[PDB]
Amino acid sequence: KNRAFLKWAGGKYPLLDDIKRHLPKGECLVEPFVGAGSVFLNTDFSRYILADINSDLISLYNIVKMRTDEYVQAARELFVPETNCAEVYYQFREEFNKSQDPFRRAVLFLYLNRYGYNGLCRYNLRGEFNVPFGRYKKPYFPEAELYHFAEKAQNAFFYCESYADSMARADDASVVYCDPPYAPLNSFTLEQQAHLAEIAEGLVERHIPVLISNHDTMLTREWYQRAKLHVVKVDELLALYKP
Ligand SMILES: Nc1ncnc2c1ncn2[C@@H]1O[C@H](CSCC[C@H](N)C(=O)O)[C@@H](O)[C@H]1O
Repeated sequence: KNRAFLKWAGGKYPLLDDIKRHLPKGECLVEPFVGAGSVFLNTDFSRYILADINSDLISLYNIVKMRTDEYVQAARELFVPETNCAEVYYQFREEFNKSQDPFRRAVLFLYLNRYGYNGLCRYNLRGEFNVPFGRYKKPYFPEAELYHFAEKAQNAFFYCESYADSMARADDASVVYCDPPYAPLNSFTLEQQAHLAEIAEGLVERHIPVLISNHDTMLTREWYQRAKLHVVKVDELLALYKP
C-alpha cells in the first residue's frame, strides 16, 4: 500500500482491499470526494479526475503535481526542530490564515496537517483554519509519499467543485468511486446524502458504473436501495451500481 502524504479524517486504507474488490474496471476513475487519495494512489487507472469541495486541498494537489521539486524543498524546511513547539505552530497557522499566496499556503498547509491536533482540517465561522497544536513528539515529513503522489498525479486532473459537478464529467469509459462524509451513526447534509445516490442512479442508466462507501445504517440502506449492497465487518457498507 502507498500511504497518502496527508493525514485525512476517516482513513480509506482501513477498507482499501474491499474497495478494489468491487471497483469496476475502466479507463478513467472519478472521485467526487478525492480526500487524501488512498484509492487513487492504490489503483492503476489510465486517467483520473479527482475533485473535492476543499479549495486548499486541491490547490495543494495541483501544486504538488506541477511544481513537485520546488515544493518538497519549501515544505521540508518547516519540518526542522526549530518549528516544533506550540509557540511556532500558532505563528505558522496565523501566517497561513492571512496568506494570499497559493504556494506559501500549500507549504504551511502540510506543516499544519502534520503538526496539528489529530491531523484535523477544520475551519471556524470566519473561514480560518482553527485546529490546535497536536503536541506530537516527532512529526514525519512524507517526502517519499509526496513524490509518489506527484508521479501518479501526472495522469490525474484536480478540480475544486461539489460532488454533482464532478460526477457530471464521467463518460462511457469512466468509473465513479464515492467516499462522502459518513452518515449519521456548512456541512454535508442528509439531503445531499440522498442527492448523491439519486445521481448514482442517473449515471448507472447511462451505463456508467458507480461505487459508494459509507457506514451501514437504516439511512444508507434506504438511499442506496437501488444498488447491489455488500456489508463489511458500526459496520461498513459498499453500494455498487453496475450497468
Ligand atoms: N459537496 C461536496 N462535494 C465534494 N466534496 C465534498 C463535499 N462535502 C464535503 N466534501 C469533501 O469530502 C471529503 C470526504 S473525505 C473521506 C471521508 C470519510 N470516509 C469520513 O466520513 O470521515 C472531504 O475531503 C471534503 O472536503
